[PDB]
Amino acid sequence: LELTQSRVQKIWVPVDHRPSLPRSCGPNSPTVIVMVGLPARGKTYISKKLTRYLNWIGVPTKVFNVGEYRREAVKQYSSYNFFRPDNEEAMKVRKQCALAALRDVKSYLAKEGGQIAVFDATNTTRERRHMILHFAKENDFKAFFIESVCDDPTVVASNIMEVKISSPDYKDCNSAEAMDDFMKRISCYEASYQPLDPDKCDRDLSLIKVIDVGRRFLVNRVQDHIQSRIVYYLMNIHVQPRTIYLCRHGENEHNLQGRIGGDSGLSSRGKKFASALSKFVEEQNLKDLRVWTSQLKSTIQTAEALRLPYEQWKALNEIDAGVCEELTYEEIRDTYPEEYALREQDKYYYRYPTGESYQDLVQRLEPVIMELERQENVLVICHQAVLRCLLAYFLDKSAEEMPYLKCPLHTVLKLTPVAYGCRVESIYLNVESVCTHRERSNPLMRRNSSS
Ligand SMILES: Nc1ncnc2c1ncn2[C@@H]1O[C@H](COP(=O)(O)OP(=O)(O)O)[C@@H](O)[C@H]1O
Ligand SMILES: O=C(O)CN(CCN(CC(=O)O)CC(=O)O)CC(=O)O
Ligand SMILES: O=P(O)(O)OC[C@H]1O[C@](O)(CO)[C@@H](O)[C@@H]1O
Repeated sequence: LELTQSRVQKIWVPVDHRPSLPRSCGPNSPTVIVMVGLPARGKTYISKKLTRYLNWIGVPTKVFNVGEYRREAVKQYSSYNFFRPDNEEAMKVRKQCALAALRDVKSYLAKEGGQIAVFDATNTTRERRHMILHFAKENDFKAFFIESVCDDPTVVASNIMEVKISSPDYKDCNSAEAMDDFMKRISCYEASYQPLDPDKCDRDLSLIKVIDVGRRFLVNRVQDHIQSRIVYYLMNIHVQPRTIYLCRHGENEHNLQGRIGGDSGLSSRGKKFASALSKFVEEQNLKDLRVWTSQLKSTIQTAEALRLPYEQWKALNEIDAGVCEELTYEEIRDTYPEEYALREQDKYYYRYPTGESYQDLVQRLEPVIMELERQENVLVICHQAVLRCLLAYFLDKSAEEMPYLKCPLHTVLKLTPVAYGCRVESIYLNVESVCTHRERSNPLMRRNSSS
């Protein structure tokens, strides 16, 4: 009824004329994701990637890798002898690392505003899982288990070569000895390994068992929307290497005039870029390459130069500047001084009047990210703000830094899988253009001076 519209996010909220003594309160039960499985089964890979995705869509998540606690408490690894089930002391130290991590999990979800905590450890015995469940119950946390099962020696071997040998645990080993040591290490866990049994012993646990690197899944009792989204995500990512290229439309006429938004066409240089891009793509020599564009002219003209089939996504259209569309930043500053200042102070959350914020962009791009995960080689031709958002996802950049990432015209960002993340290579196609990047740029108000 009598509402007021927040200046930054433009959200209508009830006016709350605070009383003489305003009161606060202080400030959707948080969840503990329990990874399960033998070493070299992708638990850490899954932990980091899912966390990258959840934080990007706005769900504060953090990984608690018990291995890092262990490496912190023991300083330098020597051999798998540390992981022998008959190693009483180590068993004690490992359990203490687990409890220390849970201690931090508790502090994260109950005191730091965290919503999802990913507990990354083997948790291969029913007893250890029972303990974690107890910890969850007593703290009012939900528990969701993600078990990765892989009986393909080729996959295990490959996993060891990709992230284990170059691990700091093996800084003093060559590949062969590191490989040999890790296999012995894995065998240490095999005797006591009790996989999740949803059809019996674990009938009441909320879980997903990932099998054969995502070929088959067993899902038991999803409890809410967050677990729902987690399962959807897990079931649509794969590990086969591929390449994602990101770039903007070639320079357009509005760029030349310093005007934002709009649907202008390529400038003469933008067209030169489009040709260069075709030459670039050709040289990458990719068997298959999917091309995606927004539904705005400039990206489409750019794709036409490639002589390849392309698909238009309205979701890739540039951020909508609302009433500031078609204006120059100078005209925005002069015509809407307050809006200009508000955006400068909170570029990620700020929403243009009748328009969007980077936050809105992210929500809009969720489907693009999910489909990108399903794809192989793909080239996305988009716009500045959109590219920053997609780049933030791939490079795990925060919301605060997202609106300022540098994504220049006529430059391809080549992303490739490396270990637990993505490597980025910048390739400028040598065609001039303007620069659309803009960095982050009192006295009288104090005396003297659900599921
Ligand atoms: N569902 C999966 N099954 C088997 N390997 C996987 C899976 N998902 C990812 N990987 C691979 O596992 C590696 C990362 O393993 P890591 O996460 O360190 O294993 P762990 O944490 O279980 O010891 C990567 O090479 C990745 O390709
Ligand atoms: O150490 C890591 O980076 C992740 N670990 C998970 C935790 N480590 C703890 C440790 O290495 O001390 C294994 C475990 O939980 O027993 C992967 C694995 O070996 O399963
Ligand atoms: O988020 P930023 O830095 O204001 O840039 C947004 C602008 O970038 C552009 O793509 C111009 O380069 C505009 O169409 C859009 O409004």
